[PDB]
Amino acid sequence: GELVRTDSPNFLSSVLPTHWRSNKTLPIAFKVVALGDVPDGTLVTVMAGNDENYSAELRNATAAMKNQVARFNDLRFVGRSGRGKSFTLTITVFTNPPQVATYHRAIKITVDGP
Ligand SMILES: [Cl-]
Ligand SMILES: [Cl-]
Repeated sequence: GELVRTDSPNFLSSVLPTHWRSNKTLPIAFKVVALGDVPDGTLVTVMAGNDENYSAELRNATAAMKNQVARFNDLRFVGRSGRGKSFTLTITVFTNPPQVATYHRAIKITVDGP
């Protein structure tokens, strides 16, 4: 239930692993929390990428706000960052107009995981 800051003062998130196995269910369901006043049903997506891969494959990367929290049911990281690299996670909140926030830490995704 721990929340951390994103690089936007309007959004917090739950905590993800620093390194996880490709396609494996996460230990803690991902959440995005609005501090500002965001309407129920507001869509939220996550995208992962790096210099070698603009949008790595994910699963279940869309959620909807309910009472200022968007809970991703089973977000999974499919694409591998693999070799000496990691991914930056961008959160897009579909208010009008949309807002972006970056998850605070890079995430490494490998076939074996930690
Ligand atoms: Cl990919
Ligand atoms: Cl790998």
